[PDB]
Amino acid sequence: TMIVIFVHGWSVTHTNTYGELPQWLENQSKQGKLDIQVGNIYLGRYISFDDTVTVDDIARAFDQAVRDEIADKLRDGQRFACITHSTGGPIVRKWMDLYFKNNLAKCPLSHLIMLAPANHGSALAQLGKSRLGEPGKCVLDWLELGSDMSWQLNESWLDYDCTANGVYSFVLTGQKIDRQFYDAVNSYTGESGSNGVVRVAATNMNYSLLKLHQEGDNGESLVVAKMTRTQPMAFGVLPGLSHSGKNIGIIRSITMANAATHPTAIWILRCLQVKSRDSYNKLVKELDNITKETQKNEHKEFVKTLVFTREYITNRYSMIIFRLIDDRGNHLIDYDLYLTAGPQYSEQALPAGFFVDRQRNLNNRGKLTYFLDYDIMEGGINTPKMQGNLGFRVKAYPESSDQALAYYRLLDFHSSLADIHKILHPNETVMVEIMLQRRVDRTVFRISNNLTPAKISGKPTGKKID
Amino acid sequence: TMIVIFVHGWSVTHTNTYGELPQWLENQSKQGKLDIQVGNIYLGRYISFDDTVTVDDIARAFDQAVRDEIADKLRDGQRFACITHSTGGPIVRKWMDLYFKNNLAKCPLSHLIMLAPANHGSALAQLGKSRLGEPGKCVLDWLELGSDMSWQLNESWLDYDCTANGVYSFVLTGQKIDRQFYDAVNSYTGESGSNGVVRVAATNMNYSLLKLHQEGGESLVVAKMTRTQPMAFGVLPGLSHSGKNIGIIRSITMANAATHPTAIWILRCLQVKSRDSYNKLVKELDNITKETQKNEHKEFVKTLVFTREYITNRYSMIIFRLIDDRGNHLIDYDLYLTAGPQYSEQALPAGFFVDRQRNLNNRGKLTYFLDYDIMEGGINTPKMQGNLGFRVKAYPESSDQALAYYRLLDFHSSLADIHKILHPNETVMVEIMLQRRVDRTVFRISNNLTPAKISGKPTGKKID
Amino acid sequence: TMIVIFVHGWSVTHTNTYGELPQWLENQSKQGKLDIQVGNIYLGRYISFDDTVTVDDIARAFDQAVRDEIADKLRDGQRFACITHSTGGPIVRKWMDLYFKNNLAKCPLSHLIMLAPANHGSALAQLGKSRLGEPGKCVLDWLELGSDMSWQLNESWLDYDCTANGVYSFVLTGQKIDRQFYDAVNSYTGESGSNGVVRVAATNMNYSLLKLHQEGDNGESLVVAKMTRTQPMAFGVLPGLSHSGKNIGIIRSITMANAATHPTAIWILRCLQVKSRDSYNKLVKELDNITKETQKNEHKEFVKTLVFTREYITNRYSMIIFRLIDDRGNHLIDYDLYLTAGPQYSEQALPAGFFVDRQRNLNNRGKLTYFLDYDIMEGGINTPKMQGNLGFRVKAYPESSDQALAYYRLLDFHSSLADIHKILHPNETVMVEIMLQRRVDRTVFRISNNLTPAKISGKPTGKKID
Amino acid sequence: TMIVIFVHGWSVTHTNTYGELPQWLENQSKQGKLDIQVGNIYLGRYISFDDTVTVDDIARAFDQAVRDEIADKLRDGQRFACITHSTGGPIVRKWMDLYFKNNLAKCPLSHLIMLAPANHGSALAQLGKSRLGRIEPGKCVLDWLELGSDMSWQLNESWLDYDCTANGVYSFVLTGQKIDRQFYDAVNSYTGESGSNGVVRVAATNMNYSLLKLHQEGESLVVAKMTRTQPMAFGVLPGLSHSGKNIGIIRSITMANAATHPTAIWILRCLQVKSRDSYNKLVKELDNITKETQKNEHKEFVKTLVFTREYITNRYSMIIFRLIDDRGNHLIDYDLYLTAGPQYSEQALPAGFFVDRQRNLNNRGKLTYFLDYDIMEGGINTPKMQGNLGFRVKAYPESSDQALAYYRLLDFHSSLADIHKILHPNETVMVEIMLQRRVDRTVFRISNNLTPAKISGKPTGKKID
Ligand SMILES: NC(=S)c1ccc[n+]([C@@H]2O[C@H](COP(=O)([O-])OP(=O)(O)OC[C@H]3O[C@@H](n4cnc5c(N)ncnc54)[C@H](O)[C@@H]3O)[C@@H](O)[C@H]2O)c1
Ligand SMILES: NC(=S)c1ccc[n+]([C@@H]2O[C@H](COP(=O)([O-])OP(=O)(O)OC[C@H]3O[C@@H](n4cnc5c(N)ncnc54)[C@H](O)[C@@H]3O)[C@@H](O)[C@H]2O)c1
Ligand SMILES: NC(=S)c1ccc[n+]([C@@H]2O[C@H](COP(=O)([O-])OP(=O)(O)OC[C@H]3O[C@@H](n4cnc5c(N)ncnc54)[C@H](O)[C@@H]3O)[C@@H](O)[C@H]2O)c1
Ligand SMILES: NC(=S)c1ccc[n+]([C@@H]2O[C@H](COP(=O)([O-])OP(=O)(O)OC[C@H]3O[C@@H](n4cnc5c(N)ncnc54)[C@H](O)[C@@H]3O)[C@@H](O)[C@H]2O)c1
Repeated sequence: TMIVIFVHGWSVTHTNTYGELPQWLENQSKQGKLDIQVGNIYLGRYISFDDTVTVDDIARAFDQAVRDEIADKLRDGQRFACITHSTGGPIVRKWMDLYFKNNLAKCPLSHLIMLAPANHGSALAQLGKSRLGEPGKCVLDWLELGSDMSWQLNESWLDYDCTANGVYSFVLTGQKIDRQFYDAVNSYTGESGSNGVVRVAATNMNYSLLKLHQEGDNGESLVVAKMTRTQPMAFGVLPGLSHSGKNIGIIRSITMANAATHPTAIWILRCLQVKSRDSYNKLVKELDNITKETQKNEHKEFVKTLVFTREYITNRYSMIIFRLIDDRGNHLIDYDLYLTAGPQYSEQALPAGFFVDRQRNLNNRGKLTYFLDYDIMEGGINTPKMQGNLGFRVKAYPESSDQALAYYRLLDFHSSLADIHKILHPNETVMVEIMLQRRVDRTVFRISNNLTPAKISGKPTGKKID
Repeated sequence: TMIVIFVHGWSVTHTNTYGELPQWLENQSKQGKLDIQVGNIYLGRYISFDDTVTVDDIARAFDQAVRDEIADKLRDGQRFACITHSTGGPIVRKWMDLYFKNNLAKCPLSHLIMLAPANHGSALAQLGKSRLGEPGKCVLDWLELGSDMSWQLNESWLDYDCTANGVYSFVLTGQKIDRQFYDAVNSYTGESGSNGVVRVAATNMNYSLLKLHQEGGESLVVAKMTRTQPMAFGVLPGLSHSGKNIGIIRSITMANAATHPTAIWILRCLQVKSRDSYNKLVKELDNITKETQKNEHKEFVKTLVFTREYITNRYSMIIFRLIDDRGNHLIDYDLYLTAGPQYSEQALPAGFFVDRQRNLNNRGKLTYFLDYDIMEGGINTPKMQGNLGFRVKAYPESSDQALAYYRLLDFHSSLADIHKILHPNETVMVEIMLQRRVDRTVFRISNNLTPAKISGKPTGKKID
Repeated sequence: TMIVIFVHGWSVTHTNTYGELPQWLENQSKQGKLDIQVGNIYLGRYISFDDTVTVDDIARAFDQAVRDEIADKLRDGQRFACITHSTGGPIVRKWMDLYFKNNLAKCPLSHLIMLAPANHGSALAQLGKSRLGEPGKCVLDWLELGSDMSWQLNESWLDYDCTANGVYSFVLTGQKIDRQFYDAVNSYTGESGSNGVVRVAATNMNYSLLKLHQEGDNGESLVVAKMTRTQPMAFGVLPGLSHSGKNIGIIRSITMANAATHPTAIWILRCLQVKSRDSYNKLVKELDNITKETQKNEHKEFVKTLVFTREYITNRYSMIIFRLIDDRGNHLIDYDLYLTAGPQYSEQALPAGFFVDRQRNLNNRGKLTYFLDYDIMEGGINTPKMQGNLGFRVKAYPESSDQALAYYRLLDFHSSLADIHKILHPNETVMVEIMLQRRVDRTVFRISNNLTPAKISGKPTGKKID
Repeated sequence: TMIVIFVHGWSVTHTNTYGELPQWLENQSKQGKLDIQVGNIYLGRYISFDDTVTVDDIARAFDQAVRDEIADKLRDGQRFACITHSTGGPIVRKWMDLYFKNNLAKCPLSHLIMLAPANHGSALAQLGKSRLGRIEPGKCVLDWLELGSDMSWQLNESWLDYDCTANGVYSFVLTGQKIDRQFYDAVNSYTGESGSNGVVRVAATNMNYSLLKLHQEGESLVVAKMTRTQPMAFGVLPGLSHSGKNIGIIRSITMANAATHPTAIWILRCLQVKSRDSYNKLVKELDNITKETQKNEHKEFVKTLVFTREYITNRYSMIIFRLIDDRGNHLIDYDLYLTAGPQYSEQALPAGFFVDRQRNLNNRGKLTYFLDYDIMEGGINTPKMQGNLGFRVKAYPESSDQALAYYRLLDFHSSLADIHKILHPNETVMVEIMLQRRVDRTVFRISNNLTPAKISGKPTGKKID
């Protein structure tokens, strides 16, 4: 039999954040659609408004909360399904990483259903505690785009295979703005490609990590590339749902009256009924078809008022998180990073409208997140004259011996959107780690058996050390 | 045969920084006291005035400078002695660590003679580029007391056995201030227990790392102390860091070298060829240290206007590193020394303190500089019972304050027995790991499906 | 007779910055078009790349340079015209302020011809020294949008009447981007409404200062408004001209061969020929006609390449510099500032596309600069449904007694874009000083003749002090 | 008739901070010692633990508090005496400055009795909010109390022009210099600083101070101008710390001990002052008590079961330096030297002259030195040292070759042997040094050679006017 545990998001102070979905699941079980005994549905509550509490702290506390309440039930063979919202996803994923990484088959969790999870962060976190209010400062450090902590967790997750270990994981999210909750001085709260809080691409656990490492001898720079990708995970963009709120909040808006027709309740029930690789994979495809339908139907939105009418265009988007490092363990903080396109990989040739947002992490200036319009990029680049080309160029500083005796050579990376080995996918994040060679001029240290003392020159030799 | 390589200190722009010692060593070899062929004495020069250059960079560049110039001689069997001054010591130790840590026996270096090395940092580094000029910011990051980089290098060196691998390493330093070069606005330039730039205790490669890990509703402490292998250590008389007057290497001339302590003892160090020869020199230099520090204990300087008395005892340096068991460096804490039968923070001997500095890049790094002779004399008395200890209060300190918090740590020790943590002329590294306590309220689950406000009230019980 | 002194801009290291215009003016005098003796055209050179040198320093040093070189000529009755570029404008205006503020009739300057002057700052200055390279840090503090120093100078200049004192002042600028010099990672270098460095609106010496002062006891918050405007100054937006460069730089591109047909050279000669109020006002109107013609003709720009075609739309823009203070001498650093529109003055009703940029000064967080599309604002607000309404709402924090015992009441200002008393004009900056009342609850200090000692409560009374 | 208003210090949360002194005064009045009607003794309470509230806010609120409670009594001729503790002194002085500066005769206050007031700041304020509550306080008040604060400078510069006595306002400062050694914070040694009561330095309580202006002209020359406050009664009472029921200057007063308590005794005297002649006699009496107290407390021996401590307390001076130039800048990059001896060397100060230095965190041109006056005087006023004492200021950049805008060194030569000295035991001296900002002529040149050329930054060696 199944236990269900609800886990909420950040800045929550009341378990009504779960709407009435717990009570509904209870009733569905009584109707034979789920095998949940009365008393096996649990509401989680964790503290998100304490500046001292870290995500590590919360994930450790969940392990304790589980043992304190259902240790007997787990010993008797029961496994639980977690239904998470917002930060709840990352926290449960961290708990899995802390206690079961190399051993998912013994994890007492059977289903992970993440609702609008901030798996690759929220652009709002950087706005900080004062403006955002409420949220705890340490959890905002995790949620900040480009966070070193989310990078570490998500790099660890590249190696996971939940499905093969009998753990069925799902991401469901929406991309509707509840336009009554638009903060006019913080336009992230209405950002296209988001639900007001998390970007669709930042919810998706289908992502890649691309490592580009600079090589070279005496002469010119070369680039070795390696891409690794997470295992497939169910991913669905459901229609008409925002992050929060009783109107169209992805979970907040569920009631006993509307649940039967509520996309979230409908698909959560399906997810929980998965018991096999075959059933999982059918739901993967079903949710992908729903995604395609949702995003076509919501592409254009017309909002009518007594005074004005607005048109809103919602395409599909990609998020790049760049990590700039060198081969001596430094994060690079002084650099220019270019996208390039066209037959000559020009920084001036990107399709007009490619850009939505950029943000640089406040704790690590080597972490830079770009948010791009995938459909505008693909349409403009995959033409005869543009040849499908897409690339990066990174210029780190100092750039030559004449400026400093330690310096970096420019890196160029040439790719394509015209084949299946591409680095951008709609509704996905890609993590890009660029490692430059730290070049040190031989003048940094010379020895000479001329014993006549002399002034020490800083003039470069023009030849780097090994 | 022997090759010699000179390696200078920070902010140097001219190889006259070496005085005339290279030419003197060349003459000593012709007289038969050394086996150095003409042309096998090398002057090292590196860039310490470039803000982009790191100690990692310089040590890597040393490897290339060596290969570029004497690769042939090293294949032909020759090994080299490095004579370093100031940061040159750490730099050569970093090179050894990058290229030979697990294989010192293959290291082409046979002798490491460090003159006034900033092995555990310089208090002046924090004063920073502008005030100190000139020096390069990244090297100052390394030299800053409590630096994460020097800690990492010196923690690595706990495992070295240079002598066992045929590498004979020596530290020589002085503790005389050149009083013509006192910066009245920056009194570190005349600090007792230093030569104006480096503290005697900060040069010594004889040091311990003491780990104190909190365990446990009752707080306990597990202590573990590890110590470097013995290295030759000599405090030479009448020598300051730099300058032609009494600079430890700068003042050496062809005329005075035969009477100059640095030249005399460097020649002895170079002649060491065996464990037995090495150990003889360890003892001799220790005797010279004891003699120097007694003779220089009281210094009288009289001018036409006034007469100053300067007292110089012997000193100990503590570098504290405060962390927790979840990978955090701790930044909000109070650290107490304690003494007396009750381990009171109010009972330290009067005059025990010289200095404290907190690292600007890592606030979990705190360096105390103490007068060992005042401490020992006040603590090892009948009424004080020899007690010395630490108390650390990290914040937040309780559930009601925050749902993640720390319990006080108390460590109780003694200066009365051989297992003591403080030694004269030594730095001690103290890593204290507290347990991060998280109250169970941080996460609860309930099968009461009736929604309700979430309370932050502590349970008073911590999670595993 | 006339002396001419050229004065360059920031980051300049070579007097070829002036093009060949000095040599050309020399020949126009020899042909009887100007009254400039041989040897009475001077090239100014000042140091813009020293981090210790201030705008105050440079204006003081200009005075010394003039006395060192032409004191005798000035004693004999000669006066000089300054032709300035970029920062040179602000610098000569500071010199006028330091030495002749209350006394412009004694000023030895007869004409001030400012070419693309950064009179209200440059958005690029905040990007700082490293990224911009070169430029001196203290001059960048002046040029920064919202700078306290430029505010002080320009508030002083509200009281000037150059024309009445026989000083003929002119601003000429362009709004063409030299698209060869677009920095892809810093899009200010191609900002619509700018020449790549200075926004048209930031060059204009026709501007207003609007003071909004909050009044009211307990009960109702009310606002007293006072607007002051500079005297009219000649202002022209010339066609086809960018900030810099030999291609189309407003002064750099002038050669002996093209000068006769070069807009800058042609209109400089007209300005130098002004000798009276009547000729000045004639030129004011002629240049306004040129501005209207330029901005219609350049409204749409099509750039064709072998690979793609770009369309660029340039309207007319307004810049607002907000200064937030209170009645006790504090700059406010914690506030939300809203534009409002529609019949209900809603922050949600602004015309779509109204916004170009916002910047907050790094030295004074009470200084906030918005850059707006005037033509989109006007077209959307001046409709039957929108009634012409435009307003401000300022929410400063803390906002109530319950949050802090010293707090601020919200301020609302209601205006119109349909009257001649409007606060926005195309191609103009408006300075908006908002002064809020600092409310202090009576609990901050009480006295009682009950001598029984008791704990001190911080509970607000709900009544403020006088 | 007299009204008495009690005003407390910072971080206070309970009106027992006043000890039993208000009740004792009431009892004293019921016996004829004072003419205070029953009901005319008021306890003041203000908020010091709110980060948004400033000293300006508190002084404004004091005015409202007074009008709200005793407006009728003041309209009918009554005037009040303020008995203040710690920050209460500066607060009441700010209220006087806001509402009565050039009109003290109309001020309803008749007596200002300041107990251990932080008139020139507290060294502890820089330690900030988190650290101080562990030894709570509102950040904006700490900005006022910080040594070298721009706000205290402004109030105390304004007070140079006051003459309370001439306007019928009788002002007094009483303080102590005893450490309550049970409340020593081992990691923050300011809490036991010699020359202080654990919170405020005696020299920082004193309203007898000077402002010395040194303006550079020009070789460099220096014009000096010293202005001094009017005499104010100043007494250092024996055996009294800042706070605590043990020996706290006001906290330790009880009905039982008040008759023998130095604070109650001398407060009563101060309140009874009704004339210039009575005031001046009290000034001299209090100065005698100061000399006695500081002689009797010069040496303190503290004995325990484990050890014995000797503590030496001399008399101290505090210098607050303010470095500016003639163009409105505060200087942030400089070296400041004291100098002594026949050649005004920075190496010739008497050994032990120094206690403390602190630089303001909001204005790096504000530097506070705390010096041992008795050590300074004894070492400088000798035949070989000639009584010399001076300042040298080296601001940066210091030459054309370093920067085209730069400063020339300033040297000021003075003496501790004459009556016009700048240092006084138990006093603060504010020193404003204004340097000439020198700008090399290369910063702007004009030339009628129309051949374009590179712009040289080489300095000319001649400055602009
Ligand atoms: N603020 C939102 S929702 C937003 C939207 C899109 C991109 N970004 C990026 O996210 C990062 C941080 O955004 P940001 O801090 O808003 O940056 P931004 O550069 O827009 O603003 C800088 C500062 O000015 C403040 N400010 C701006 N406008 C107002 C206003 N009307 N009233 C009051 N204060 C104002 C703002 O709160 C912040 O402290 C930057 O990289 C932005 O480019 C932010
Ligand atoms: N400066 C030296 S040599 C010194 C000596 C002993 C201990 N320490 C410790 O080292 C750390 C840094 O020293 P610090 O920055 O000098 O600290 P300190 O607190 O003494 O000085 C604070 C600031 O004021 C400046 N300042 C102080 N006196 C003067 C003066 N006479 N002229 C100009 N500026 C002045 C000083 O340069 C610094 O920027 C602190 O932890 C000190 O306690 C420093
Ligand atoms: N930078 C230009 S030209 C620009 C354009 C429009 C508005 N603004 C506003 O001006 C202010 C300062 O702009 P900003 O500092 O660029 O803020 P922004 O929020 O765009 O960038 C934050 C930081 O990220 C850095 N960064 C962003 N993208 C890249 C990249 N591709 N390569 C390297 N570093 C990158 C950038 O240099 C800065 O240090 C903010 O208020 C912006 O919203 C700037
Ligand atoms: N702290 C006191 S009471 C004190 C005494 C005399 C002079 N001063 C001057 O006042 C200014 C500020 O003093 P400061 O912040 O103490 O400067 P200091 O330079 O002594 O300390 C630097 C930093 O290290 C911290 N620190 C030092 N010792 C310990 C310890 N045992 N446990 C935990 N943390 C420690 C201290 O809190 C501070 O954040 C400086 O100019 C000092 O020289 C302070």
